[PDB]
Amino acid sequence: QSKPWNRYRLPTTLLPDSYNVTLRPYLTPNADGLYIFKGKSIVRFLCQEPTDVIIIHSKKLNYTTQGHMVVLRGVGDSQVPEIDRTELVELTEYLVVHLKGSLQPGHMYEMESEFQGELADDLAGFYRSEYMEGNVKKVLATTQMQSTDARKSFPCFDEPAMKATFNITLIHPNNLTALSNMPPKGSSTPLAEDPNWSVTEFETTPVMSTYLLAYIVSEFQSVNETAQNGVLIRIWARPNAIAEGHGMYALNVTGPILNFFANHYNTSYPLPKSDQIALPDFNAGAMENWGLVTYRENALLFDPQSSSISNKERVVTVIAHELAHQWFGNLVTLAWWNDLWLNEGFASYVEYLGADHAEPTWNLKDLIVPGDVYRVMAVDALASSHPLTTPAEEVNTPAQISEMFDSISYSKGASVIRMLSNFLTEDLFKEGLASYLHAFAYQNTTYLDLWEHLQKAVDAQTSIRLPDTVRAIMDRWTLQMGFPVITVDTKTGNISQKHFLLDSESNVTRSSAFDYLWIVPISSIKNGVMQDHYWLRDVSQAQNDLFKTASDDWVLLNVNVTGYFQVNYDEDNWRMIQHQLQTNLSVIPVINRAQVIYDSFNLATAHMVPVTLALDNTLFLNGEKEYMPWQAALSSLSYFSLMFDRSEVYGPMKKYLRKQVEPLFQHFETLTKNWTERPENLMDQYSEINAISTACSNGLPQCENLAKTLFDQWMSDPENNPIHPNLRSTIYCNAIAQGGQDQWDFAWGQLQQAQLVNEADKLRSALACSNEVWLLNRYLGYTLNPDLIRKQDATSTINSIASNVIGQPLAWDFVQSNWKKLFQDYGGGSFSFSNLIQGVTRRFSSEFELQQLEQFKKNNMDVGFGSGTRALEQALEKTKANIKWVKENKEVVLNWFIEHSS
Ligand SMILES: *[C@@H]1O[C@H](CO)[C@@H](O[C@@H]2O[C@H](CO)[C@@H](O[C@@H]3O[C@H](CO)[C@@H](O)[C@H](O)[C@H]3NC(C)=O)[C@H](O)[C@H]2NC(C)=O)[C@H](O)[C@H]1NC(C)=O
Ligand SMILES: *[C@@H]1O[C@H](CO)[C@@H](O[C@@H]2O[C@H](CO)[C@@H](O[C@@H]3O[C@H](CO)[C@@H](O)[C@H](O)[C@H]3NC(C)=O)[C@H](O)[C@H]2NC(C)=O)[C@H](O)[C@H]1NC(C)=O
Ligand SMILES: *[C@@H]1O[C@H](CO)[C@@H](O[C@@H]2O[C@H](CO)[C@@H](O[C@@H]3O[C@H](CO)[C@@H](O)[C@H](O)[C@H]3NC(C)=O)[C@H](O)[C@H]2NC(C)=O)[C@H](O)[C@H]1NC(C)=O
Ligand SMILES: *[C@@H]1O[C@H](CO)[C@@H](O[C@@H]2O[C@H](CO)[C@@H](O)[C@H](O)[C@H]2NC(C)=O)[C@H](O)[C@H]1NC(C)=O
Ligand SMILES: *[C@@H]1O[C@H](CO)[C@@H](O[C@@H]2O[C@H](CO)[C@@H](O)[C@H](O)[C@H]2NC(C)=O)[C@H](O)[C@H]1NC(C)=O
Ligand SMILES: *[C@@H]1O[C@H](CO)[C@@H](O[C@@H]2O[C@H](CO)[C@@H](O)[C@H](O)[C@H]2NC(C)=O)[C@H](O)[C@H]1NC(C)=O
Ligand SMILES: *[C@@H]1O[C@H](CO)[C@@H](O[C@@H]2O[C@H](CO)[C@@H](O)[C@H](O)[C@H]2NC(C)=O)[C@H](O)[C@H]1NC(C)=O
Ligand SMILES: *[C@@H]1O[C@H](CO)[C@@H](O[C@@H]2O[C@H](CO)[C@@H](O)[C@H](O)[C@H]2NC(C)=O)[C@H](O)[C@H]1NC(C)=O
Ligand SMILES: *[C@@H]1O[C@H](CO)[C@@H](O[C@@H]2O[C@H](CO)[C@@H](O)[C@H](O)[C@H]2NC(C)=O)[C@H](O)[C@H]1NC(C)=O
Ligand SMILES: *[C@@H]1O[C@H](CO)[C@@H](O)[C@H](O)[C@H]1NC(C)=O
Ligand SMILES: *[C@@H]1O[C@H](CO)[C@@H](O)[C@H](O)[C@H]1NC(C)=O
Ligand SMILES: [Zn+2]
Repeated sequence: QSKPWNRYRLPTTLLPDSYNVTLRPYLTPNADGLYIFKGKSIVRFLCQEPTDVIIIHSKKLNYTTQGHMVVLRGVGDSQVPEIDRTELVELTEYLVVHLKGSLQPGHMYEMESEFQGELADDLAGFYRSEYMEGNVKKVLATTQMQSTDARKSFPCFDEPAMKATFNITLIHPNNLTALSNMPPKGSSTPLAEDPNWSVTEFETTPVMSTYLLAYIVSEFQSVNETAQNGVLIRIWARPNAIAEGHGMYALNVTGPILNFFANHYNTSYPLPKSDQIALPDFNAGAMENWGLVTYRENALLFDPQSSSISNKERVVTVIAHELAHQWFGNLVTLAWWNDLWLNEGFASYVEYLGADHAEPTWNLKDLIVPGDVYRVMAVDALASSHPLTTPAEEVNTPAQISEMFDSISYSKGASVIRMLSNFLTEDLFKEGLASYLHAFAYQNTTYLDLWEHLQKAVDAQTSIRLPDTVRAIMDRWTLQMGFPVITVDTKTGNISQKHFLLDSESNVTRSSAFDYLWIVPISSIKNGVMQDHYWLRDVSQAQNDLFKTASDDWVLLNVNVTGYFQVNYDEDNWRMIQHQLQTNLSVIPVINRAQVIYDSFNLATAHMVPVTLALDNTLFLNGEKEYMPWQAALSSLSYFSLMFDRSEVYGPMKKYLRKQVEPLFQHFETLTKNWTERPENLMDQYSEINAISTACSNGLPQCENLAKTLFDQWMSDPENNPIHPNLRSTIYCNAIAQGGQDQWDFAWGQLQQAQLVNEADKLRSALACSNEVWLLNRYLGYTLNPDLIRKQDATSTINSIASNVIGQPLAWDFVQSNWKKLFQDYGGGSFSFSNLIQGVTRRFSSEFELQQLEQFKKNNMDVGFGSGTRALEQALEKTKANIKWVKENKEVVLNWFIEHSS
């Protein structure tokens, strides 16, 4: 029998009740440059089953407790066994307290410890973050427990189902502010031992999970709002960011978002206050700590002066996402990490609903389709994918837990939940959701608990009828990987399903309990009119007159792509859809106008339609004004550009795109009143951004003229940038492309003095658009200079240069020649060789380039590839696939573009 301290899952013999935790970060290093924090904790737990051992999590903590590593006491008049010994078991991250007798069921005990750890700059547990304010380097203390790092800050039963209340105290410099999940109990008091420090106590948390705890010590300031219900809302950030008003947009949307969710969930916001904090360089992006949500600065802050509309969209959606968790995930918590997909998938869906409430004119809900659905379908259409569900017994180690946080969990999770809400109807979904939250508040669940409550809602009504139980249907979408392609023969109305793979040659080896058959909800529109809903059952082939058409009619499936599948038709129906889009596109919902493009290109890749059919689906775009269908084409054609932009195909391709985008460019020229006023709503602003990008990058003279005019105007008056933030990336790039060292040196100067990261990012990227070899080479020479290009921006900059058709060989030579820099950037800065390799070899599509890459690999004699080890193998296999693709498609594609480029 294995010893319990050698198992990754905690015993169930002891359950926590409540903790007292006091933490004291030392923001001044110890002269050796080591930063530490000290702590003291008492955990009160109940004995469920007799046991003579206490096993609790502890990671990277040294104990200074008097005696053994802990002191153990009985609660009330309970007696306690004597401690035999305490030991740390590093592998399973445990503190183990061996007793001389057994704890008794029903009795409560209190275990006290004193400890200290490194306050490392490692974004894990209680950690430090360094940043600059003027000439002064600032250091703050903050937390990231997410998943399994609470145990890195204090000893605890660190599993999400083992909830408890927490009493947090922070001891900190008296001129800094201390924040935690809950409000402070009152004013801070001087630390008696040293009044230079103060003590801030926080109100008891509700019953909650360790991974959601947070505490922060900083010089940050806030903007505030009190909601009508008395809930205090604050946005926290660097004093200078606050002064500049960069926290205002976040403050603006937070109240409405919280209001939306309280109603959506039929459950009051469960906390007295809401803090959200913008942290510089928070690489985790954002973390839903209950009552104290952390964000990277560029995700929470917004500068109206320099930020584009896409920045606003990022802010409102990221906030909606994290605030969604304040109920779903935090109030009701999934019992184990194998069900992470339900938590993150749910939030990834409802972020659009919450954001839509804050910005109801933006049509934000549409963005899940390009943003999550088609994004995740790219990886879920591979033999190497995996089901949403994972058996709980297979997820044990911190590494295995971390593997749960991927594209499948977030984006496919969002897609299937959205599909579920749609086929149940939102009203029914919300009823089951409310029932679920009410039943399990302050407790833990599995995904089966949600299905059960949704089923209760279904069973309580008569309108919505399903072909099977909620669980049976959802099992098809969660227990097996991938998704079907739905193929329709409109001559007969025959309809079929099969597991969709982008590679028609790939072998699926992962077995499915369902033989890769799904139960599929299928909406349809015929001649622009909605039809009755249909369910495809667990059969490969079926027939229905809903999908049978006349010679002059057309049918289109999966309205607004609510269903997690792609659709193919017979060529006659395709041609009819094309005809409709050519004559009156308004008859087909905008999302489905995009779908036709997204799906057909994927179908071409899989050899289910000819590549010419996919290209034919872009023909209507000359009359398309809306964002998504254009985006679908640009996303689908980026690979074509990547493969052909150095070949004879490129001329006709650009000419075709110029032809398609010119009418849209002209449209916005008038609408925007000579480019003086942006379109009103988000989607139209996005359409303008893409139109200008497409026009300029494909050499439309009218766009080139606009870019030159604006950049010249800016150069004549640097302090007054005349270029609207929305268009900066294109205008900067195209103008630098047209100009020489005058434009380049001007932009370089602007970059070196840039205050905001987003503006700096745009400048770095645009500088790579120069068509002068000597400028691109001189630029490459700067990428490895920390004084000129930040280390964290180095590979990004090289990749931008590589993206330039002229910069391609320059960057590839630069990477090869300077590869002897791995022993300089791996132990002192990750650098990420994987991203560099992928970006520079992205274009490779010939046997000659394959030989060059194989020749580059021949430096195998030590030096390795570091974190990019075997990422080179991905480039080798990708090149082989590109070679095969170009050979198969070159002639057909060239002729199509010539044929349609006028
Ligand atoms: C977890 O932390 C809690 C907050 O500190 C502890 O509860 C507090 O205990 C204090 C004493 O340990 C009480 O303060 C005063 O202590 C003096 C001792 O000399 C007593 O005479 C006073 O009666 C007492 N003050 C009052 C007003 O009664 C705090 O009152 C008390 N705070 C509370 C109950 O909110 C917990 O004891 C601690 N848990 C464990 C297990 O140690
Ligand atoms: C938790 O306890 C650990 C073990 O006691 C500490 O790690 C050790 O720190 C020691 C002191 O910094 C290192 O020993 C040597 O100390 C002298 C004088 O300080 C230095 O000149 C030496 O450079 C140093 N040795 C080395 C190899 O650098 C130990 O090496 C080191 N042990 C390790 C890393 O296993 C932790 O510091 C302590 N942590 C906290 C937060 O208290
Ligand atoms: C957070 O919410 C605030 C309240 O809704 C917004 O405040 C609005 O800012 C707008 C832009 O600054 C103002 O619109 C116009 O601004 C121009 C230029 O300053 C003025 O000439 C106009 O008079 C003014 N009004 C118009 C066009 O009707 C709004 O006046 C102002 N609204 C209110 C109620 O104060 C913030 O913009 C918003 N913050 C962010 C970052 O979105
Ligand atoms: C954290 O603080 C809370 C609030 O003071 C403590 O809750 C009290 O616990 C004691 C003993 O268990 C009870 O007699 C009181 O009724 C509780 N008060 C409330 C408001 O619930 C809690 O015990 C503290 N946690 C720890 C570990 O001491
Ligand atoms: C809080 O107090 C500390 C300590 O006095 C301040 O830190 C100093 O800041 C000045 C800048 O004015 C630096 O020159 C010193 O090097 C800092 N000293 C140390 C020991 O770090 C800090 O500025 C104060 N912060 C606030 C917000 O009042
Ligand atoms: C949760 O939803 C319930 C049911 O919709 C709400 O209770 C209803 O409130 C309306 C508003 O006037 C009344 O007309 C109904 O009679 C109520 N129904 C029932 C069954 O009580 C409730 O207000 C919501 N609660 C929260 C916290 O959002
Ligand atoms: C995990 O969640 C379950 C509920 O899904 C908790 O079990 C419930 O506990 C409450 C409070 O004691 C009881 O009222 C219910 O009867 C229990 N429901 C069951 C067993 O289905 C369970 O306590 C939670 N686990 C932990 C460690 O707290
Ligand atoms: C549509 O499906 C039907 C049946 O579901 C197919 O018709 C059958 O074709 C087979 C061919 O071997 C015959 O043995 C059966 O007698 C036919 N059944 C009938 C007429 O009821 C038909 O081929 C399918 N059409 C397609 C795929 O276009
Ligand atoms: C498909 O999506 C479109 C939006 O892209 C839906 O149209 C919206 O419908 C709601 C509710 O009727 C209106 O409040 C909006 O004004 C509509 N927006 C636009 C831009 O038209 C449409 O309802 C969806 N179709 C189906 C069948 O669900
Ligand atoms: C898949 O299996 C086939 C035989 O069915 C084989 O020819 C082929 O090499 C395998 N792998 C791929 C990637 O096609
Ligand atoms: C095009 O279709 C739309 C959507 O039904 C309709 O409102 C409009 O009248 C049609 N326009 C023309 C010119 O046929
Ligand atoms: Zn999330």
